[PDB]
Amino acid sequence: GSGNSQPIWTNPNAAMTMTNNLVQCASRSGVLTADQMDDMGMMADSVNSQMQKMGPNPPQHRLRAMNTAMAAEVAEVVATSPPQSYSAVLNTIGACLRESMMQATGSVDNAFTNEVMQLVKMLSADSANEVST
Repeated sequence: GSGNSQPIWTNPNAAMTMTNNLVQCASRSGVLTADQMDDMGMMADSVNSQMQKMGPNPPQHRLRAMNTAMAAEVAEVVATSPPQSYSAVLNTIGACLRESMMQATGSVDNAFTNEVMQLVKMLSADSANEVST
């Protein structure tokens, strides 16, 4: 019996690993602000809270929502960026997220990093085009 969509959300310790690695990576980027690096902290806090609400043996119907949940909360950090710094901030997220994925246990699959990246950008790019900064 095989055929279950188990990417990386298959172990609390594992999933929380990549989440922390993301924060630690971006905190040492030199790109983010003092606010943004702390904003990611409360973001990660939110992740492990809802990750425990995922359930034993994470069902894929939760996983298909969780990637969007993360993305939406990561988008907050990026939405705090001006158009000048946006690209550098996004670059950090897009890179560290991939790194953190494999540094957890489940390697870095393109699909998950794709969903996250796509959604983060889409949920972050709102009217950040014309501005005094």
